[PDB]
Amino acid sequence: APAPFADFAPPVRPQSTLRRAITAAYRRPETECLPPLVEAATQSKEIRDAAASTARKLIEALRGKGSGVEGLVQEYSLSSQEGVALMCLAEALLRIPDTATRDALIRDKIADGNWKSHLSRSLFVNAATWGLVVTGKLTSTVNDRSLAAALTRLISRCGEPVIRRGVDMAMRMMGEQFVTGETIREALKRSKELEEKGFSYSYDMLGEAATTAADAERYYRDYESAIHAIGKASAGRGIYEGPGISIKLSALHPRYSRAQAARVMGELLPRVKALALLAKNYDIGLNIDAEEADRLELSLDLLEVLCLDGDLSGWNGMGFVVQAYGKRCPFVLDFIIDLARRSGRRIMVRLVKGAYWDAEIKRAQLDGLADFPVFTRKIHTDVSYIACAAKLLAATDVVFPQFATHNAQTLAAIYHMAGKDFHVGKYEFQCLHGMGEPLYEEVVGRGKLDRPCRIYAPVGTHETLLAYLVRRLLENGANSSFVHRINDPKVSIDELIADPVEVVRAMPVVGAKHDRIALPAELFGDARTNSAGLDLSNEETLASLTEALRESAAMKWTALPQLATGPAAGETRTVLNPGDHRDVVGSVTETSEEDARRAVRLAADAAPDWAAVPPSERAACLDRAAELMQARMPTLLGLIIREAGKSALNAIAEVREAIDFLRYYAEQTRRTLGPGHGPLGPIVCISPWNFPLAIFTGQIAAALVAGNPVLAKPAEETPLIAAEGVRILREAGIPASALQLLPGDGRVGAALVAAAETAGVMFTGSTEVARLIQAQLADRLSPAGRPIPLIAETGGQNAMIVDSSALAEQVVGDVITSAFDSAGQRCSALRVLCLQEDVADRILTMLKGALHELHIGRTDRLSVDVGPVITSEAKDNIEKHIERMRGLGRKVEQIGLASETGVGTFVPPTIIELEKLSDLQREVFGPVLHVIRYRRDDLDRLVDDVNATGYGLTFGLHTRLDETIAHVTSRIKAGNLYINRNIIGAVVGVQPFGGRGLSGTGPKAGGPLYLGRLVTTAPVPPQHSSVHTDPVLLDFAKWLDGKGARAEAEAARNAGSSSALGLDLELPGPVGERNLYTLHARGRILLVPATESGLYHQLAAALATGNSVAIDAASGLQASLKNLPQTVGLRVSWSKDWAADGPFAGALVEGDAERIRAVNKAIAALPGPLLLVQAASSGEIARNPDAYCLNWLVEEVSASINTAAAGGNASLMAIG
Ligand SMILES: Cc1cc2nc3c(=O)[nH]c(=O)nc-3n(C[C@H](O)[C@H](O)[C@H](O)COP(=O)(O)OP(=O)(O)OC[C@H]3O[C@@H](n4cnc5c(N)ncnc54)[C@H](O)[C@@H]3O)c2cc1C
Ligand SMILES: O=C(O)[C@H]1CCCN1
Ligand SMILES: O=C(O)[C@H]1CCCN1
Repeated sequence: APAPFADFAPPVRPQSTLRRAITAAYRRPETECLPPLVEAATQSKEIRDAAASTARKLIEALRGKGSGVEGLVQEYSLSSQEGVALMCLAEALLRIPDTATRDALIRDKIADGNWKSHLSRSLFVNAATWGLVVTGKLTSTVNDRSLAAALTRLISRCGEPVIRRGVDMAMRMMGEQFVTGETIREALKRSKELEEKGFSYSYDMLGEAATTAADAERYYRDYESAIHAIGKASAGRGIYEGPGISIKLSALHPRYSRAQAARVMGELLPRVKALALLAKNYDIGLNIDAEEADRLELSLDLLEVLCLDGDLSGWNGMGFVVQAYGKRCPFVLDFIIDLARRSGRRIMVRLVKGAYWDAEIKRAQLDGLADFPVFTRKIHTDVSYIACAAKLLAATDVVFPQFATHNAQTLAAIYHMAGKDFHVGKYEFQCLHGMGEPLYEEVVGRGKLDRPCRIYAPVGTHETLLAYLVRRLLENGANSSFVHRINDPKVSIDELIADPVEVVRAMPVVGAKHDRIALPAELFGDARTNSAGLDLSNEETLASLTEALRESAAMKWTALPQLATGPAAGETRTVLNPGDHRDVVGSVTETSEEDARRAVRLAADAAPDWAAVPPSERAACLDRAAELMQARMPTLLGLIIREAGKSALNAIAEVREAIDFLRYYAEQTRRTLGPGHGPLGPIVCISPWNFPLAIFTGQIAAALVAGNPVLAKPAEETPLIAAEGVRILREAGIPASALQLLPGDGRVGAALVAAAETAGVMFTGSTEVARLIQAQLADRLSPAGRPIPLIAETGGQNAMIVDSSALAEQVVGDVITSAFDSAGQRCSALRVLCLQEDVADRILTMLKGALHELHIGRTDRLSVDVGPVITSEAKDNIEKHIERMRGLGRKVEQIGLASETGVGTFVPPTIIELEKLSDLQREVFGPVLHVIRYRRDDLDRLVDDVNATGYGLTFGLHTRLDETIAHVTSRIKAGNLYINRNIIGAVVGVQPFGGRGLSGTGPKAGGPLYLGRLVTTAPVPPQHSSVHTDPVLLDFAKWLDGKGARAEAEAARNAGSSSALGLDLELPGPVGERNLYTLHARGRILLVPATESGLYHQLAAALATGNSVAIDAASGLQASLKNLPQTVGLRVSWSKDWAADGPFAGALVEGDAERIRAVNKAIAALPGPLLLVQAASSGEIARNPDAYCLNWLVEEVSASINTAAAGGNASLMAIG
């Protein structure tokens, strides 16, 4: 067998001193980056005065010489929404290729009546883009009902003339302004005018982010054909006077990433070389555009090989972008200048500020990394730019600097920095087509500054230009953007010519982080410290992780029955790597049923001593354990990789989740628990193999910090990481008597659950095992005669709905991740993709293409995307399903598996096309995506279909349309909703995780109601209240008063006020996301009363929390509820046969102890969901107004909305 981690992530090449200085700066603190940039960018007082004068002169020219859209809005008195709607209509009309056909539709159909009847795809799919054009503001989703009303209004008001003006306007903008031309030939024809004036061109073919091999091939042949046209047109003018091309490496390969570095060097590089050879033959420039920060250093390896490749010698046209908003920029320049010296190639270096800023902020926060790879104050980027220009200007003999900027202050600084000696070929400026020409017409030419400018010229169809136009608009359209500020009359020219170098120098703290951007560690402020991740694009990190992972694999991992009295003897067997059964990970000694029973008794004995540790100190143990897990993360990664079969990426996220659970439950403890919140007693924690550290730790930590001693029964498959979690918790101060580890199979779990002193059970696993546990617990009562609490999380049949407004590339990436990450072994994994019929074939084609780019194998290589499934039995169960579907004639797409997978248990990622959602009749816990199609008019029926399964865990929706968001999210019944992003990796305290129905009992893990289920008297969670009063509750209280039941009416009004139904919160989290948490009704609650007053109290509790009820007809209490108001009657039914009248969402039971036990067994016998049952005696109802706790009669819903999905972050446009 191959040695573990011997090939984890070797770099493309040994890292030179220059390359290592780049990596060293990746996330350097901002206060450390700025001082050397300030020094490098310093210029004399005389030069600064001259530069300020030149900048003022340029800005006065810019301001001395009204957009088309603004004139259109003015002429027709359009509101903003009308302007946006008009541009959307224009865009749609321009999708009609024949001019005479389009004009006939406008005259005969659009102008005179309903446009809706004439134009499967919303008119307003791209309204966020047109919103930026019309208003300058980015709104991430589209209010399509507002736009529809506006379009009707403006057409009914102004008719064909306004439609014609909109069409002509959109036609000009999309054919001449956002692009230089639709085709390279058209673009070239339109370039002669400014070339004759002294401009040059570099054509941007607008391709990026290939998703499939076919995409990458299409972008390749597009580049090749453009180079021929550009080279023919250049006609020997050379690389400075003549035109060139720009390419994006992400366009040329579907897996352009550090994780796939070997594929990039083997497959992407020869494609770039072939394009460069063609550029060399025509002697034109070929520029490599710069993209996301985690692609910078990878691109250097391609640049290095290309510049050293003798087949390309004699040609100085190779170019390369460096982004001055990046902390590595000067060190990258040092590397490039040296590469130019070694190779003798005069590398064309385009210095830009950078196009991906808000995405870099979000990504670093999501990944919990040490700092950002970009600056956070715009002025820091400006100083960086000028500092890097100084470095480039000192090396014009070996590189060709190209200063791409629309900022007249930046321009003037560099123009004077470069001095008096100039010749074409020394350096140039650059600008964007349709944006920079007003400024650079004051620069180019002997009558101006006599410096050349190359126009970066987009080329593409309407579809191509619209795909990432938002990101392009934000380059010059944010509050701190020069172009935005020059168009703001409230900004003086003096403000615009302010010298960023001197402003930064005089700051109290030079280089301070922006005050309004949280470091990833500080996302939650004073509440708790965010867990920290690891940057798998950082060579230093990969190198250190490689050694730590190797060392982890040499360790003799063990797991033992750890009782309160010490380790216990038992049957010992090895633990095998699921990706390679030859790889022995460790040894587990499993627990006898006798010792499991003994462990519960020991935990009961020790319960008072643990409950007496004050809550703040119990929370301090959790915080200490979180620190230990953070420090141990590399070793924990190795164990999770080898024992549980996970990728490094998923193992990092899992250790983060464990750390977050510990810190979250610690903080929630400090916010809530007091002397009156007594523990339940011994809690049995049964954890799954798919999150063998995170959910293991989460359940145990919550029970411990709530004051309960814990019996920890890890999954049979994954005992070693459990034993390590216990070692850490004990090292952090949890006493051995408070946390006992019982490895073994389900007999151990069953022995623990059945033990008389077990006071509560926390289970995450299959529905069938949860149901067996429920039946066990229904035999028992607490010493107080009350049901044993069960928290059971049990998976789902998770769907994602995609309509024709979603961006296919985004969908496919989110589907590939949601369905096949962790081999589909997440409970949150995407199981059914639902595609609107009109886009289903294109998305399916792209999805299948992306599927075949996945690398399946043993997960001790960074390049592996999908690892093994956990066991041979899991494998066999999944495969049986796939073959059953195949045998029914369903189309099945599968990746081929390499021969090396035979030593482990692997299922290839699979796509199965179904006719209807009901064709899927069992949860298939593997990498198996089912795809159905739906007509848009049947959307509401589809949501019914999703709900009808009875599950309700995770759910995804991809749409830009507010009406569709409102409709779907109001009708779906699931606990974790995700809008325009993947549906996996719920984040503790941000997406509290847990569902309803067949998916679980709740309360949500990583949410504020969790600890309260683990004590006998629940506290009031932080922020847990609602000002809204259920109106049916109010009608019931009035009915009670009319009947003379004045005590119960008062109790009803109190329940109405105490209810947190209607709670609606936004939780702190990363930028570019809105994370919402809301309390809803659970559904229909089964009421099993014994007395009239008990029934009234039960009804008050259920109604106050928004529920309907089914009242047990065998109570004989029908006469107690005569003449109900119709509003209340609508919510009330009587049930003789509880099994026929379900599913229920919870239950309230009244009776003595044996009545409660009998009803509990009867409820456990109901098919379907495990009900969260609350029981009370008649006397308890009389004595305790909280006898039925309202916490457990509401349903928690988490919704995470990717607000950056339109292409950028509106909120961050204000942050500079
Ligand atoms: C010819 C040309 C080629 C280009 N090629 C590329 C490319 O290959 N790769 C690429 O990434 N982009 C590219 N760009 C875009 C460029 O990087 C800028 O995003 C854009 O041109 C605006 O910058 P500026 O100097 O024109 O104007 P400015 O208004 O001076 O600068 C705006 C820039 O400031 C930065 N910024 C804004 N807010 C903050 C903040 N809070 N903290 C730190 N920095 C901030 C951003 O980078 C933003 O774009 C190119 C631009 C041009 C004109
Ligand atoms: O599992 C164990 O026994 C200890 C020793 C090796 C690493 N953890
Ligand atoms: O996979 C997820 O979404 C999170 C929630 C459950 C455990 N990890």
